[PDB]
Amino acid sequence: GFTDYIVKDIALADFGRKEISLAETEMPGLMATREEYGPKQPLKGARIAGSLHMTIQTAVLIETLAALGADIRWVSCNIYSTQDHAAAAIAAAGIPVFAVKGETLTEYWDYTAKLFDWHGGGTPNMILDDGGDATMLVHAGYRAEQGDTAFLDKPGSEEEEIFYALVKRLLKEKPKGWFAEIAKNIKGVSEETTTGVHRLYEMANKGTLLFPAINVNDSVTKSKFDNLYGCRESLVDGIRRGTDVMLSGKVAMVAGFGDVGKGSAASLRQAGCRVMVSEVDPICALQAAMEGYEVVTMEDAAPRADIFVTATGNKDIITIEHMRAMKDRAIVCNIGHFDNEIQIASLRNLKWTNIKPQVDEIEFPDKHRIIMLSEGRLVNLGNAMGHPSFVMSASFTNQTLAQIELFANNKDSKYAKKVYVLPKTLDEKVARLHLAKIGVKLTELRKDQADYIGVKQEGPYKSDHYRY
Amino acid sequence: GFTDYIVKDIALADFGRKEISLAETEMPGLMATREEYGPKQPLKGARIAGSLHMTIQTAVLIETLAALGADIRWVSCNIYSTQDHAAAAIAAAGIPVFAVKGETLTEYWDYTAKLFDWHGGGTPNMILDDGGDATMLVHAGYRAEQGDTAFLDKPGSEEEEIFYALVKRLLKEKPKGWFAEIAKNIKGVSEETTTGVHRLYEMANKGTLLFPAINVNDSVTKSKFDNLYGCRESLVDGIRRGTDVMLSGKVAMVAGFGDVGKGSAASLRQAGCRVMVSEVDPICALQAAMEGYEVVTMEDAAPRADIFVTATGNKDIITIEHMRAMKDRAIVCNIGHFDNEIQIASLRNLKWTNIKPQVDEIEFPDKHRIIMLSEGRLVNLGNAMGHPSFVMSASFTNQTLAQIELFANNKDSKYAKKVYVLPKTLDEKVARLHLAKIGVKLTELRKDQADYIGVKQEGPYKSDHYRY
Amino acid sequence: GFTDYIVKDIALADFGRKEISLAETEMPGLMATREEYGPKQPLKGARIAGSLHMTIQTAVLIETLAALGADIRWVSCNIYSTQDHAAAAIAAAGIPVFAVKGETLTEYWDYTAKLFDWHGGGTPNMILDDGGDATMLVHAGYRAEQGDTAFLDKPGSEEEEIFYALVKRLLKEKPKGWFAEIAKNIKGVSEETTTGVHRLYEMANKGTLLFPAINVNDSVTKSKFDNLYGCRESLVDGIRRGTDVMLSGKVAMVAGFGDVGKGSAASLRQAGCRVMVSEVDPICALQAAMEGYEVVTMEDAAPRADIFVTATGNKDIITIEHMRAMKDRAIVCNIGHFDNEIQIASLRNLKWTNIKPQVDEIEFPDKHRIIMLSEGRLVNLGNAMGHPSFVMSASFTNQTLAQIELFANNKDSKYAKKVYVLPKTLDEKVARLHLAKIGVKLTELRKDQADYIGVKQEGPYKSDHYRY
Amino acid sequence: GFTDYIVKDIALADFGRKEISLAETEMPGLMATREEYGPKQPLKGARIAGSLHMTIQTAVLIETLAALGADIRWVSCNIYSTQDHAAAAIAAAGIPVFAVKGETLTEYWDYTAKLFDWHGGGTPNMILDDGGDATMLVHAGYRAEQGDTAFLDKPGSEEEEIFYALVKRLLKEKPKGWFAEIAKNIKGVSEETTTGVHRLYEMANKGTLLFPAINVNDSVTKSKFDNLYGCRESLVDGIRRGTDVMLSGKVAMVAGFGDVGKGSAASLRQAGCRVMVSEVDPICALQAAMEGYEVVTMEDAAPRADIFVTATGNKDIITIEHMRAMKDRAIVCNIGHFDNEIQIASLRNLKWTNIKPQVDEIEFPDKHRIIMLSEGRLVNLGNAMGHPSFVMSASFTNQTLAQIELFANNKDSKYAKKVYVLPKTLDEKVARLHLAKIGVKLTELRKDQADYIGVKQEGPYKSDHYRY
Ligand SMILES: NC(=O)c1ccc[n+]([C@@H]2O[C@H](COP(=O)([O-])OP(=O)(O)OC[C@H]3O[C@@H](n4cnc5c(N)ncnc54)[C@H](O)[C@@H]3O)[C@@H](O)[C@H]2O)c1
Ligand SMILES: NC(=O)c1ccc[n+]([C@@H]2O[C@H](COP(=O)([O-])OP(=O)(O)OC[C@H]3O[C@@H](n4cnc5c(N)ncnc54)[C@H](O)[C@@H]3O)[C@@H](O)[C@H]2O)c1
Ligand SMILES: NC(=O)c1ccc[n+]([C@@H]2O[C@H](COP(=O)([O-])OP(=O)(O)OC[C@H]3O[C@@H](n4cnc5c(N)ncnc54)[C@H](O)[C@@H]3O)[C@@H](O)[C@H]2O)c1
Ligand SMILES: NC(=O)c1ccc[n+]([C@@H]2O[C@H](COP(=O)([O-])OP(=O)(O)OC[C@H]3O[C@@H](n4cnc5c(N)ncnc54)[C@H](O)[C@@H]3O)[C@@H](O)[C@H]2O)c1
Repeated sequence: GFTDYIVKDIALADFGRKEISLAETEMPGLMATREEYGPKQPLKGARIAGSLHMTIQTAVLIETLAALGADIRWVSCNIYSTQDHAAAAIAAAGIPVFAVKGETLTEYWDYTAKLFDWHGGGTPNMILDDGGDATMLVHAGYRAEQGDTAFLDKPGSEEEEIFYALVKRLLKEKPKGWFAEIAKNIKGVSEETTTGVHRLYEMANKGTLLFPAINVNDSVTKSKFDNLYGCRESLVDGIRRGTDVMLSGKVAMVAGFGDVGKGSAASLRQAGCRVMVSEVDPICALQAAMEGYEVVTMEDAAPRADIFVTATGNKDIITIEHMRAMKDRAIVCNIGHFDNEIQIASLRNLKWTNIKPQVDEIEFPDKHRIIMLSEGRLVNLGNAMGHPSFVMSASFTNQTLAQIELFANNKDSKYAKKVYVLPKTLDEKVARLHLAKIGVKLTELRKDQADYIGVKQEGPYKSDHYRY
Repeated sequence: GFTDYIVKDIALADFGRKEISLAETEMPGLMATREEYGPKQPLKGARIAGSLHMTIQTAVLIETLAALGADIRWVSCNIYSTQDHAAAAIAAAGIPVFAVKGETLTEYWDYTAKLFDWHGGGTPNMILDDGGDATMLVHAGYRAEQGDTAFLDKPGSEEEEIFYALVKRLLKEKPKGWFAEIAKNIKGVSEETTTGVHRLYEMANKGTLLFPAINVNDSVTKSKFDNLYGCRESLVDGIRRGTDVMLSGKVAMVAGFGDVGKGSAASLRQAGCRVMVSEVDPICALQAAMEGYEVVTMEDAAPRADIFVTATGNKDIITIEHMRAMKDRAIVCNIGHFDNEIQIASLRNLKWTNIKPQVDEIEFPDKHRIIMLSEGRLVNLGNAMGHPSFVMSASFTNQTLAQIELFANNKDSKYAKKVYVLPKTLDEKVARLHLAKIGVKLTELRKDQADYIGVKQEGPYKSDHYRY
Repeated sequence: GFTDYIVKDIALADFGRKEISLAETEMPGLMATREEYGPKQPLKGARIAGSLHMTIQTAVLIETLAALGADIRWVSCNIYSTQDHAAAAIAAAGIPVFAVKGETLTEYWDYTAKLFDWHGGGTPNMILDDGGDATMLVHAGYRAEQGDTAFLDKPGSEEEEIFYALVKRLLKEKPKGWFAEIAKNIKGVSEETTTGVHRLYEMANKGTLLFPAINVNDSVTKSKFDNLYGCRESLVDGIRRGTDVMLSGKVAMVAGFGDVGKGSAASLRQAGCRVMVSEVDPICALQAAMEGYEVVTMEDAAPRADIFVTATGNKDIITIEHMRAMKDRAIVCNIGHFDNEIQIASLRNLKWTNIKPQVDEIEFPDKHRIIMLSEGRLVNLGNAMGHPSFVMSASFTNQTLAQIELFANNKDSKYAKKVYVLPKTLDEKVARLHLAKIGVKLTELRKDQADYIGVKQEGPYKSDHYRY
Repeated sequence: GFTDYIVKDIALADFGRKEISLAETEMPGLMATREEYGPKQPLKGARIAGSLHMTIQTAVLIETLAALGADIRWVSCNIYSTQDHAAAAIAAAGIPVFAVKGETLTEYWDYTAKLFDWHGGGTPNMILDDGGDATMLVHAGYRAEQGDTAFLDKPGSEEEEIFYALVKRLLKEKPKGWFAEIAKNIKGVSEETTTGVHRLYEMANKGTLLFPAINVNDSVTKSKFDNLYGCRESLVDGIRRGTDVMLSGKVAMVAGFGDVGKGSAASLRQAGCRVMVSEVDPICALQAAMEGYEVVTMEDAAPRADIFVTATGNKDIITIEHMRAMKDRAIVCNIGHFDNEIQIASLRNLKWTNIKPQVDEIEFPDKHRIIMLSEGRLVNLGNAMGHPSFVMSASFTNQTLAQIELFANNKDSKYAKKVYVLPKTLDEKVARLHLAKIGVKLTELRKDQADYIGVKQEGPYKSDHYRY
């Protein structure tokens, strides 16, 4: 009967379910959230369109939202990040999901569009986003629909051209006013990642943001955990699964020393690499120098590093000029959200030899080769399994609490068409939910100790400005 | 010739000059400040009263201020922290300084008052403060001079009696209106410490703050170096100098995991200890757990750890009950708040045996002993040498740019009678000034890249909410 | 065409060749050995029977032996360690290989026996062994063939029942005297691993060793590189691929702190675990303690560790009683050569649920579960890809040099029926061949300095009993 | 004795005693040895001449030897290594000691000679040596006494000149045959350090060794603990006390990656330095590269490192050409046994400015300076306190046992005029004595497990060639 999904192979559902069961044990924050909020059904009547890597971890999130009352449609936010067994389990549970590892860019955007065609008619009333692509579709569509169609005839990348072609097709095919109808019905968006959050604040600042938004990335229990420790665990996992290279004895270069760069550099250092870093920000650079990382330019690194990782959220970090200078069989990859950190398109006239899924060897006219991972897309999710469940539990608890805020706790319009963050009390609660599983025994302040440092015994323990 | 100083012994000057020269090499931020800002002489006409630990590192700051054009008078902000050779080199350079290691509290206050007797007869026009004592003298005198004198007759302590007696003395020995003359001439204060900033925010809230203030404590470069990196460099140094214990093998317990506890745990783990941590903040606790530290209560640690370090800023962290349970010759020290993390008064009826300065052995009735460092005062200052010069360069370069901001960049009254923090471009500038010496090569954004991430090429590169 | 092989799927050959090409770049020792010895063909006339994990790295070894003139037959030395694409590449090159990932124990032993059926008739004249199974088949058959057959009726396990049945089958199906013919024709064996080497010294001390043997494990460039750094890279790789667990925050227990145990503890510690160790040797225990590992018994660790790894080469390290006490979903695995470190057979009456290949969940009557990796067989090879190519280049250059010594350099009978180690000049040469690839710049002793410390400028640099 | 000693200040005895008491708790090996052998008095009749750094740790060894029945005379084996409180405590206990921190080379050698003038007449009958100076005095005097005197007129250093003048003075002043009488009466020497042991094997090879010798350095519980973990603790201790520089981010260069260099590199990396190494031995170089150190020549390092440490046992490692190329205020030191690793003599025509004890600034004609620690003598002992007590307990338990072997257990002449090492049974015993203090619980093999791996349940657990 149920056919409203696109997955690689529904027979993977049982395997998916086994690994989802294992992840539940490792995701105490999600599981406690189900227990606390299940009886309250705060998401009853929510119609959540999610665009977030369709992994086993995400499957636990999906089922949490469903356990709280939500009706759901889902897609991945990257073409290579889906775990097909996870997608199959979600589909077998009767939830619409459109996600295949190795789907094309065309497919990616057609699937994103399928979020907004709700079963039984109508549209979503919430978005849960990672990177802002779903949110961008609604806003670009609404822009074009109100008459400003000129940006669509003017593409400047392959993905961008596919995107514009999609918006034109929806405008042609859907009823008139369809983007405005969606816009009107979306009660809020919660956004997972640094790149997506930037896109939000750009819209808020231009006055074009169409609905309230919560920035989940800037919870301390997301940015200082997921971005940092998740990358610490999953960067080298992606490199090893892709290449099986010996990391001890190698020189690695990491571009960027923000939250993800700090994690990435650590990942490699802990695996035995001698790590160099680039930075444009002098504070971040000084932080890298204080951890004993050599801070150099990509020009200085290009001829000598064995492994290159972009972690900036910026564009044109590793250029064709750098790659021409690289040693034979240098490994290149990207852990930032989008592939344009590396000039992949500049390599497309060269000879590519596919080694295996998400691993390609690219040969230059002088016969030197480079090893490219996931065609420059997120290496941790492309070549491995992304961040482990325990850390994603912290991120996804924050997401769930964000969806509850926007969907259930905005009766008094406390959330306007602006970008908000979760309050410290909720940030601390998320951490508190993860302590027992890892055997942490938290100290309780006596009343006089609490008074002495100016806090309540139950928190919050730190000012909103505190950097951790 | 020059006689406007009070020091232990002016014959120490040559020795002081030799140590200052060595420090300069390790204070590149200050020395670069002299090079870059010297040509414009932005502190020409500044009359700076400084109250800050009269050490060799502070002398390099003093001479940097003078190299930028400033006329200066100086005192220590603490009776014990003066290095007499540093004071003597400053006096021998023709700069009024009133600082002697081990001066009385009465002398401490009379010397503070001498800041305000400018050569030629005026007052200072800038204050550079650590702890707020100089700023408090001005505010207390002003309050009294304006007719509200009752508070001067109600001292809470011996120290307070001495301060109040000083205020009374200045009201009789200086002209009517002297405190109002000082307040009208002070263009700003820059304050380095939490106790001093707390005092500023209390006055600003009560509408009693007499001039603009910059909170230097809050900058990323100041807080990280003073709290994190300085303790990371100096905690184990103090333990070794005091005890010469082998740290490999040993179990250490660190109470608190904010910036000082982070640095302290790291210092100990680096040195080979198996480190446990206590925390009351679930976020900090989760950070400690994710770094591989066992998070336990002090009751669980007490019978177990070989070394204890308090780093909380709170009181009654290590109690008599804990110390009764400790193993024989456990080492106990404090790196946090100046006093009363450890219940030192509770040990007052036990047998104390002095080993050497700042190291005592305490015997209990059951005959187990503990080794106490610095009588439970700060171990990095009592048993070692405090923060290394490079670390102090970060803080003092912040101070220098704050003095420039208030003295030279307030023509348009951007700084009113309120408490401000240094804007991010100056926090970034502090980092920039240290990069050449530590061997960092920074990357410059191209125009399209700066556009892409929504920053100017020259910074600032992060929002004011970014946590690093 | 050529059909003398058993592999999973010959169509994997192209994939295998691509990864073999990638491995060659990472294996400068083997590639330099080909260049040096290829013209002299020192293995022309060798008939090498290899029993060693049929991985991509081993494929480069096989092709090195062939380049030096050897005729070869190959099998894996573990039922789960074959890399099917490697096996397929070797079969497609026309080399007999009998190796499938996930072969049964019966297949395993029948394949081992196929080594000795040389193409055209007759036997091998060299053995290259890892763990001593091939060598044991020859000695056991010889023992039984000479009249001593009682041992064959007393199996101590399923594997032993199968092995004895094989020897019985061979004594019936092969000509009378076949084992003695094999024994007479084997010029030597080189042995890779600690366990196989122990088996060789057992036979040598008993006077039963039938041919000369080189102990390759005790080259410094093997034991202090491949056992140590190889496990440091590959243990956590196995655990991540099998479980995708978050290691930061977890407690792990490693049984053993010899070379493999040292590497294994480091693997886990570098990945973020709090690591405990067991040991029987007080020197190795004290080393673990000085490196900051908690040293405890398995009974102490059993209820509390999240991950258990056996690294001893001994038996009955993790017993049914331990496993009954483990926390729900503890992970258990083995990186020692044989599976009897864990009592897997004691688990066979419990409920086993397969998760995916080499990952099983086992449920006890009280409903707690454990996650078992590779059914207790080598986790690094079973759940991941074994040690990376670079470190295996050192081990396999030693192997190649040992095969040359026994096959080509024994005309004067310098190698009798005893166990030998390669000399320090060859061990230093193996290290030298790897320096350029990793960017090491070696210092040359001035003649006066060489004289001063009593070495030649070209080495050797250390005494034969130097421990590195 | 009452009179028979030279120390800096006998009034320091009480302080010395307090630190000795504290060290005893940290030295379970020595205290266990006193407890076992004190009642057996195995050293009764021994007259031990000890030449070993007169530190607090040595004071515990001396008092152990005395508790075992020994009569003792002692000197330091380095001019800057004495801890004057330690020396004073020994003098106050009535033991002849001639040791002052900062004694001259003339005094050093005169004090060594005093060893041999036994109180009450006669000579020692045992030597305990660290570096071989006491042993060299006997052998050089013997050589000259037997008629071969020409060498005494051909010194190659100032220290040799002093040494040869001493040998001449003794031949002139002592009775005819004095060196032959000493040589006859010495029953053995135990030697602590790698350089001293090299001196012994050289005498043994040329047949000039006059008495049996035990190489203590090559006990596993010495070489793999003291040389390695001791330096890991004490190298950075010396650099910090000497200089107080911030170590995070500094680049350091370590010459040598043997036991001491491995420890030294670890010391600096653990303190936050980015560490480079040099080596001549390709195996040791490959070890350094695999641990992530950049392996470079001193020529490459000279212009760029901030800190240089020589750890080779060789000479002319840091030449005047290297030092001319160093950056201003680079720090230079030596942790090898003698002051010729650095070309200190070539610096003597330059301007030296003393900073504090064991710290000097040397200015070159182009005005760049370097910071020299301890005039190029052992930095850990000269600028700090040497290795901490607990690891010295391991070395000094080996020494005590070696003294017992040579003095009490040579009735059957199992020890000839050659160099021996202690058996593994004793090496293991030393490790066992330290386990309880550090909290190790050792696992006990069942009989079947001991048989399975070919060891006795009580050990030894490893073959004599095992490298740990
Ligand atoms: N699992 C993942 O792969 C994962 C997880 C979290 C976030 N992300 C993505 O990673 C990217 C980075 O996120 P973040 O949270 O670390 O951002 P961040 O702002 O904390 O850090 C980025 C850093 O890049 C630096 N930078 C910018 N341009 C540079 C250049 N040309 N050269 C060198 N450095 C440069 C910045 O100064 C900044 O410090 C984003 O795209 C984010 O969405 C990925
Ligand atoms: N020794 C020095 O040289 C030096 C330098 C800088 C700061 N400090 C001082 O160190 C102290 C801490 O500074 P900080 O910057 O780390 O502050 P912080 O606020 O960043 O961190 C303190 C931590 O202690 C924790 N805490 C509070 N009470 C606790 C309790 N009963 N048990 C366990 N944990 C508890 C808090 O949750 C907090 O995370 C302050 O007093 C500060 O002034 C000392
Ligand atoms: N997985 C791989 O890739 C790989 C690589 C190399 C070696 N190995 C194998 O690993 C095993 C160990 O090799 P190794 O070279 O480290 O041996 P080793 O002899 O150096 O170390 C083994 C240690 O186990 C300890 N031990 C013995 N019984 C014990 C017990 N009951 N409890 C705790 N500790 C105990 C010993 O004291 C010893 O220190 C062998 O089977 C070897 O063949 C596997
Ligand atoms: N300061 C201390 O407390 C302490 C403690 C133990 C030993 N020592 C002394 O330290 C020295 C070294 O001892 P060890 O046990 O490490 O010896 P080792 O033989 O284990 O190591 C010395 C290393 O120096 C290397 N080497 C030699 N010449 C070199 C050169 N020109 N450049 C670079 N590397 C070179 C060798 O290859 C060797 O690996 C000896 O003098 C020893 O007595 C000092």
